[PDB]
Amino acid sequence: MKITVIGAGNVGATTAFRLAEKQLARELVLLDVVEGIPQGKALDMYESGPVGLFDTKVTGSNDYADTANSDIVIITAGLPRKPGMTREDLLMKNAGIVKEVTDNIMKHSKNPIIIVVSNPLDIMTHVAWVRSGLPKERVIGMAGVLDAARFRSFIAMELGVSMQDINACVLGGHGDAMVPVVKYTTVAGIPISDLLPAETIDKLVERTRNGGAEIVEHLKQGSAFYAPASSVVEMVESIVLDRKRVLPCAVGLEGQYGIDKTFVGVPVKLGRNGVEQIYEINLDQADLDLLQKSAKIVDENCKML
Amino acid sequence: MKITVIGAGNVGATTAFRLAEKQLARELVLLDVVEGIPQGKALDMYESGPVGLFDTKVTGSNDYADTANSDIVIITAGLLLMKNAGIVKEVTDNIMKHSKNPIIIVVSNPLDIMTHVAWVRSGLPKERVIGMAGVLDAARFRSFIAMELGVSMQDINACVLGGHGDAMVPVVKYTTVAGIPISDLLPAETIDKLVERTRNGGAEIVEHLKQGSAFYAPASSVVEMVESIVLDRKRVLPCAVGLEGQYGIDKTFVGVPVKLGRNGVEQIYEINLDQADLDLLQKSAKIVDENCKML
Amino acid sequence: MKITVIGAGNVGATTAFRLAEKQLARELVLLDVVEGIPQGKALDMYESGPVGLFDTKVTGSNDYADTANSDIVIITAGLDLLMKNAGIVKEVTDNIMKHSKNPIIIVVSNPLDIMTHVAWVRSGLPKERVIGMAGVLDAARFRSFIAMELGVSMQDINACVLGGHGDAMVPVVKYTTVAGIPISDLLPAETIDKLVERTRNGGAEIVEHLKQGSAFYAPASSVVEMVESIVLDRKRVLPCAVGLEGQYGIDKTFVGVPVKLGRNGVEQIYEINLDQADLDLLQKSAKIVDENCKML
Amino acid sequence: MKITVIGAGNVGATTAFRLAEKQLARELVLLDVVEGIPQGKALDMYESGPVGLFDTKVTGSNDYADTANSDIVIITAGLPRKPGMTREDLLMKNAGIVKEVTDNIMKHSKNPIIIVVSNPLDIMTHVAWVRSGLPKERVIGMAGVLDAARFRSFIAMELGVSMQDINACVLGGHGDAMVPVVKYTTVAGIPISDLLPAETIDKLVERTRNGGAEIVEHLKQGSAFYAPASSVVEMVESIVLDRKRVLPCAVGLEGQYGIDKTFVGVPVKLGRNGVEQIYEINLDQADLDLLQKSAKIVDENCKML
Ligand SMILES: NC(=O)c1ccc[n+]([C@@H]2O[C@H](COP(=O)([O-])OP(=O)(O)OC[C@H]3O[C@@H](n4cnc5c(N)ncnc54)[C@H](O)[C@@H]3O)[C@@H](O)[C@H]2O)c1
Ligand SMILES: NC(=O)c1ccc[n+]([C@@H]2O[C@H](COP(=O)([O-])OP(=O)(O)OC[C@H]3O[C@@H](n4cnc5c(N)ncnc54)[C@H](O)[C@@H]3O)[C@@H](O)[C@H]2O)c1
Ligand SMILES: NC(=O)c1ccc[n+]([C@@H]2O[C@H](COP(=O)([O-])OP(=O)(O)OC[C@H]3O[C@@H](n4cnc5c(N)ncnc54)[C@H](O)[C@@H]3O)[C@@H](O)[C@H]2O)c1
Ligand SMILES: NC(=O)c1ccc[n+]([C@@H]2O[C@H](COP(=O)([O-])OP(=O)(O)OC[C@H]3O[C@@H](n4cnc5c(N)ncnc54)[C@H](O)[C@@H]3O)[C@@H](O)[C@H]2O)c1
Repeated sequence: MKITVIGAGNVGATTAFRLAEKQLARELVLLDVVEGIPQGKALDMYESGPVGLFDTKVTGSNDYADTANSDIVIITAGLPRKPGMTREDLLMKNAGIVKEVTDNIMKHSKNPIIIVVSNPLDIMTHVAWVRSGLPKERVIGMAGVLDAARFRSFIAMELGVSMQDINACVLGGHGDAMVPVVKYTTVAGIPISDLLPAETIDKLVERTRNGGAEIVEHLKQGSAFYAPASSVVEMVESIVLDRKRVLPCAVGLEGQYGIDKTFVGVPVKLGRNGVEQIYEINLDQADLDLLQKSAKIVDENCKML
Repeated sequence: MKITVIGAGNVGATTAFRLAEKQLARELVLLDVVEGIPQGKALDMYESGPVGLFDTKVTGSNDYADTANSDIVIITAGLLLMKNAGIVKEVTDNIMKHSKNPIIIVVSNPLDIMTHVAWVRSGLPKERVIGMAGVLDAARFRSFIAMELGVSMQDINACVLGGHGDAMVPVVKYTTVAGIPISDLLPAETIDKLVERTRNGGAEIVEHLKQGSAFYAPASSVVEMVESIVLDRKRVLPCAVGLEGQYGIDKTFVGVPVKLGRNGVEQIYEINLDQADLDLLQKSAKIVDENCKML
Repeated sequence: MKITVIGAGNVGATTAFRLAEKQLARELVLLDVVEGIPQGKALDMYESGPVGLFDTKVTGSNDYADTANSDIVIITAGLDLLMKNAGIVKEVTDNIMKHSKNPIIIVVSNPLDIMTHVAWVRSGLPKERVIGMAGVLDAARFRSFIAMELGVSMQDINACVLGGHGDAMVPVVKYTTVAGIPISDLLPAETIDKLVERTRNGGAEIVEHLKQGSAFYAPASSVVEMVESIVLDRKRVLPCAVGLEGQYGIDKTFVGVPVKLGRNGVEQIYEINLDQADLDLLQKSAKIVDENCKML
Repeated sequence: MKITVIGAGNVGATTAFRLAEKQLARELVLLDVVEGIPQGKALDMYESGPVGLFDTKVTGSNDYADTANSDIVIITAGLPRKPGMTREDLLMKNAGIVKEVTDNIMKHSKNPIIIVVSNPLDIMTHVAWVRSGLPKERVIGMAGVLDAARFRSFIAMELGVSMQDINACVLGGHGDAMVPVVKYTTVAGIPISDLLPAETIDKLVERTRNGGAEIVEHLKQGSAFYAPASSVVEMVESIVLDRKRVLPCAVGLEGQYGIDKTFVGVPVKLGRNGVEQIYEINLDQADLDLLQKSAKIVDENCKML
């Protein structure tokens, strides 16, 4: 198992390190455009192996040749969104980044599984997909796991119960595009609406909606990376160990939810072959409406490309 | 078990995060002098819990009141001797105002010297104030040998005494692969380079990073020490501790093998060093000693 | 942290070994009434330490003095079945209390609900510190069968199971899900019924295969999950056997319900909204558990 | 990765369970001749996955068809030295068991790595090897790791130091055939001769020599299985994760230590290809003599087979 992580920033490096430690791959390549950084971090990670008890070969590079024949490729290239940036501005920029990166990895890696993390997630996962030339089942984006994670931690603070016993159902994208399904959000199998007032739930849902902005507001510069990295790894783990986890990821639909082709966040079974099954849950009218509406917006922006 | 990490920078946050998922403490508090950074990083970590499967209560803060009654305090605060000494001095006086008997692990460079500063400020028995350094050097020495011989790092033991760089004293006779001395597996010339690369290991990362320093190995090294103490494992690890004669060195803090348990330093090991290594070790001790004097 | 495991049999030893590796205690004492068995198994476990990378001090013994001041004590001692095991749990508990003043006691010995009650009254401890393992295991089985049916990770399946073992077991279907999705949404009524039934007879299914003895790997893992919540103060919400004081219309009786496990033991008892059939099933059982206890 | 464990007894089952939890294989098969036991134990293991957090498909069987195409096969079949068995008697019985099993697995698996645990180890590993018809590099036995593990635990009790910082060099076989190399037995790199008196060291070496008997002495019936299981898994892990661990194992030599084709316990580097390197350590005259001497014993026993 060989894994390549494109982008040696906060999210890419944190992800590479976690992957190295869990020994999910014998070879891990950390690539970036800037010379130095990937070489440095990768070496720093490897040098921790004596203590972490892992022999994962972690190397840094600036040459896509080193990524040759990767079984899985994680794209975290780009840059968050400096304060004051425009939606369309970031879209064009990152669309370029993701396209360049994707064309490059396909030049040295055929049939890999691509996991996209770059923002705007839904569109970028689409972009990566179209450039990859692979079946949609091999290109997936990380977003829902992270939103579900924040949602769960907030519910945990509210009730004082372990986060391991909380399920948060989150479909769609981020911000107004996020579609949290309170109906399938449980605590030990019990729906949260059975336990908490609608008013409290609304607050938890909104904090989840702007969860990233909350981190940003504290860090002053940059953005969240521990939860995002952990989330990326959970997906990578299901694929490497063929666990068949059911996680909300950005995948290309083909009819489900009255949506076609567009990349939308939905519960899917992840295995060694990528998206092995897409679940179409019984959303309420409003949620299903928001989901179709947001997917339509994505469809538009994808034409702008 | 309540652990407090001072300094929410690269090593401190990386450490707190590893600490959080290993569930070595029920309460973990990240403190920094800058507002927002610790609160933000701590939240990011906590939000990782649903996925990392841990419930550790990680909180960020700028108020030492939140560090009250800490069992272990890790000081990673710092930007050199003069500036970090003031920082370590300020941090130590603050933690002691809210924690009466913690075990303090210092990582702020210059290590041996800073460890000494924290020790004197804390007013604690030297068995409860140690510095991290040797574990990291040993880890680097180990990864290089692993690259050289193509074997698992888990089966390599690297003995490293002294401080960093020139003051570092790797003991070749006690450096092995599956119990076999390296001088039995490699040309004395290759052993010299591996040794030198270990001496300049920290600078090798810096050069690559261009900004800041290494933190993944340093963080992992710190946690191994924390774990031995928390789980009372009695690991034998080289750390910076106050000597009382061993190696012909007294008072000064120096990197030597020690048995780490729930009570901190429960034993200092004095290994038979040859003339060359003992000379170096002592030489460095006096250097560390002059600096502490001028402080 | 000092944990004592009573009964060095299949469940007790498997539990001790798991505990030793996870390093949830500095001291782990395996005690049995049979000479040599615990000493041997504990030594074998300790010798695994260089490989499992743990330094947990696991020791075997036939002397309760070695269990002194234990924070947590796990009772797996047991070989009519009601009377014999009741005698054993009685003897074990009284012995435990002569050397430990305030431990958290986790009972595993069958018949669970009842043995948990026995241990509780003999211990003289607050009921929040005496619990029995049962629901976690039934739920684990219920979850493993669903995974076989749907081909999904067991980590994303939540099975709600209240009550005791066998016909006393009350699996709540509406609170059993896959990624938050009710199984009734994913499986036919018939398939769900068979899975529920296989869960009811889960224990006998293993026994039938082993001829002698019963399951121990899932039972041990289940116990450890409970111990971990307490040791690490995780506040997990797990179905365990505990003494009720009105919840579900049941009083005094020990029965399996969801509880919040923390460093202080049972920190909260959850009373979920059961449908009429399940609520009556739960109450029926509890009354049976209550009769047996009265006769003891 | 598919792994088969022949024998559902204490060491076989304990090994299967550990393998399942570590997720070292997506498929684990437990086979035995007795109907029931393997099915029951295997089901019990799988039913713990919801709690152990693994999805390893663990199945029990009495049909070698199920072991089809196993990447690794672990032989733990047998039932050695009763309270008065003959070294000869045990040798013949287990020799037939190991061959019957090896022939069976080769009919359903063509290029699997075989790891033997059945006693007498060195001899049974030789048997399995000849039958398998595979290169000697893919047939190894477990013995040195266990003796080394015991040796370390004893040194730990003696000095009050973590077992993780103790290295124990043990070559050869068990009992009289065991060749502990005090010279390469360390604590944080320090030779134990630098730390303990020759008198204490000898006591430690002899306890290691009769370590299995000490367990038997307490259990009254059967024998050790936790340490043995853990040892087998450490080897399996190095192979699966291609860690390149250096562990004392029973492998077919080809010259080193002045020993030819016989299986002897020596430090070897284990990777995905099995025995990737045999280390010939600088033993002292006495130890070197014991090694060749015992090796001869083995040759004599294999001859009359
Ligand atoms: N999926 C989510 O919900 C989620 C969560 C967090 C962050 N993100 C997004 O992930 C990205 C990375 O976040 P970060 O915090 O790690 O950022 P960062 O700025 O720390 O790191 C990005 C890295 O990308 C590299 N890079 C830029 N252009 C490149 C190119 N053409 N090729 C190769 N490498 C290139 C940079 O040099 C940099 O090291 C951002 O776009 C951010 O908005 C998404
Ligand atoms: N012991 C070793 O072998 C070793 C290895 C690596 C780094 N280090 C040292 O550790 C320190 C931290 O390294 P880093 O990479 O994390 O640095 P960094 O620059 O990323 O972070 C340092 C953090 O300290 C904080 N800080 C400064 N003054 C403070 C004060 N008075 N109180 C509380 N917080 C304060 C900053 O605001 C910053 O967030 C440095 O001194 C470095 O040289 C030692
Ligand atoms: N709660 C559950 O869901 C669950 C699951 C599995 C097993 N169990 C029950 O747990 C018990 C143990 O199961 P097992 O498979 O380990 O059995 P086992 O027969 O393997 O072991 C029982 C051990 O108890 C010891 N013992 C007997 N009397 C004792 C006494 N007075 N004091 C101390 N030790 C004594 C024996 O000597 C023996 O080593 C049984 O009663 C069984 O039915 C309950
Ligand atoms: N390598 C070491 O240092 C070491 C350590 C411990 C045990 N061992 C050896 O490992 C073996 C197993 O130990 P155990 O404690 O698990 O014993 P055990 O008696 O509990 O189990 C042996 C299992 O082998 C099965 N079996 C017998 N003949 C078989 C055949 N032809 N095919 C398939 N299965 C068969 C039995 O039915 C039984 O379940 C013994 O030979 C023992 O001496 C070696």
